[PDB]
Amino acid sequence: KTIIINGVQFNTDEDTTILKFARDNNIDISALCFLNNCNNDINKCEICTVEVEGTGLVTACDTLIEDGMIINTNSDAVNEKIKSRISQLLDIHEFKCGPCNRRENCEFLKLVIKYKARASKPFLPKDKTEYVDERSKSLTVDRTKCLLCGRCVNACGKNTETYAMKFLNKNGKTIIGAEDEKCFDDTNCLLCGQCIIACPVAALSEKSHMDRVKNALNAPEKHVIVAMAPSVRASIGELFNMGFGVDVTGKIYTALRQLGFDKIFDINFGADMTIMEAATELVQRIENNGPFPMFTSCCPGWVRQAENYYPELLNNLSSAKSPQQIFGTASKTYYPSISGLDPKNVFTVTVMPCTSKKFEADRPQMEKDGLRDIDAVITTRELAKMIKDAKIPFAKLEDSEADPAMGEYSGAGAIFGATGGVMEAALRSAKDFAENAELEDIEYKQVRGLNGIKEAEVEINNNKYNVAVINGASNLFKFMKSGMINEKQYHFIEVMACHGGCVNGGGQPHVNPKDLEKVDIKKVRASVLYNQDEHLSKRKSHENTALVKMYQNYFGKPGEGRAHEILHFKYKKS
Ligand code: 402
Ligand code: SF4
Ligand code: SF4
Ligand code: SF4
Ligand code: SF4
Ligand code: FES
Ligand SMILES: [Mg+2]
Repeated sequence: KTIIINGVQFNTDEDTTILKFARDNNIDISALCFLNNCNNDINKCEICTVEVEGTGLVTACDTLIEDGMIINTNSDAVNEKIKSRISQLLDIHEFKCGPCNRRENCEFLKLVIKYKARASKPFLPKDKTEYVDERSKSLTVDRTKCLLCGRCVNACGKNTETYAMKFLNKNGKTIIGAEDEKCFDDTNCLLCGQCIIACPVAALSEKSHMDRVKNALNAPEKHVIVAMAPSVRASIGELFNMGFGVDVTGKIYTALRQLGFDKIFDINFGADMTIMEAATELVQRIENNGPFPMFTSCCPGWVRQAENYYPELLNNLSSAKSPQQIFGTASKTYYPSISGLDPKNVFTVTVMPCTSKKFEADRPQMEKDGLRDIDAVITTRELAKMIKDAKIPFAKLEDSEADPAMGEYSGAGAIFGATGGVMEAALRSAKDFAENAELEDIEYKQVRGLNGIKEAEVEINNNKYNVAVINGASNLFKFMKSGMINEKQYHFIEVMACHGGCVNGGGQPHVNPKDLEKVDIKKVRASVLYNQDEHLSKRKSHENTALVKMYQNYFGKPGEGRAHEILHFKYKKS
């Protein structure tokens, strides 16, 4: 093929789109609705417009290159077309970036500035009530910002295959939303928030818990515990221009103390708790062989998927609570026993890469004696805004350390945030439990990586067993519908709703579509977690000394008695 772009001749054999070929050759072409190898098929944004000699204006994102093409990307005809489309977008857009939560990383704003477009008439609603949906515990919609780009719809379809996010004909006007414009919570939605990640503007956002946290911090009698997820320490640095794959664990601990938190713990401690219970349960299910297979239950996105599509698998779920909820339960019981705090004055706050964790925290039965396991959940993004509002120089902060009582963790807990992390951590303890030994080779590299479905054979005391790792909600559908589950007898199965694991959660920092082409965000975020595992002295959950102390002095032996009564949760089918 011979291609002419802006006067420059190219010789190539590649078969691809005009957009992709120009990006690879350092030729600038703007785009808006093109994402995840998809554009808005029904109403294309046409921001990727180029001029092909002899044909006219075309969309570069979905037009293949042909030999003999002469292409102009910057002609006056092209720029006025693009500028016209942006101006029409401005006509339906509340353009007040001041108090906007995407102000410093909005894609639409960069386009408005680049082409210097203005609205035919500013869109200024008097009552945003009709435009805003805040009914969900996890997700919120602001349709005064929505560009109808369809990127959230496509992301939902690709990541989950549920299509819980749809286009809707509302009063004869097109919107996006849940089925029959119901609250997302009341549909087959998983609340994974992958739609939010895909959104170029502030139309989709997480349900804010920042007022819960601030009211608690200022309440004199409240003792506010904070604990962050594995993934947060490996990603929040992005929002402070520190780059990708930067471990900022110690900086976060310092920042949380300066925010006014009374106690600094860590969810990885809770991760070690979940392994103690789940590995014991797996070893138990082997003594009786069954019921097989055992599924993990630490991902609420997956739990909802099971409830909504495969309720017969609910009885196969591990009864152990998620690290978030199991940590919260201990924070209202064990922690007062070693602090003398009144349990009702304890207020437990987690930092999560996940929107679905808000729903899990607000489950009705996720409490005991009137005390919630978790009282508030804030996302990575929420923590970042909170730090900036306090004007805390995050990048310059010195490393501090979490409080030891529920802040220590092993390398097994550390890797929870990556896909296959839970599988590997559980095998390290369950294999030591059943064989009654302390094995030294603890790395399970087969269950790692970004493959959608991963499988391995393991030998646990005398015998062979089959494990599988499901990476992404759409892959769960494939595993089940294709009958892969019935090809052999599986004994232990890990399921994560977000592809890549929690490091790619719905509450994570946004990334510019082109930076995504430079950086593999899923592996770069996960590398930090495996790094910590490598350089940690303790790499098994049952070697966690602060955790062993807790079980010996308070809970007893994991998997039965006291431990089973309050550190476990069961899901019932209607
Ligand atoms: N609870 C919990 Fe988990 C833990 O530990 C997080 O905190 Fe995850 C992360 N990062 C999230 O959200 S949930 C799914 N299990 C793997 S990691
Ligand atoms: S979505 Fe972007 S362009 Fe619209 S108000 Fe917010 S920052 Fe400004
Ligand atoms: S909610 Fe966001 S991603 Fe979805 S159509 Fe509107 S602007 Fe696009
Ligand atoms: S939260 Fe997840 S399942 Fe629900 S609409 Fe968004 S992407 Fe789809
Ligand atoms: S994979 Fe992690 S971030 Fe995604 S829904 Fe599940 S728990 Fe939340
Ligand atoms: S980016 Fe090509 S039509 Fe939208
Ligand atoms: Mg206070």
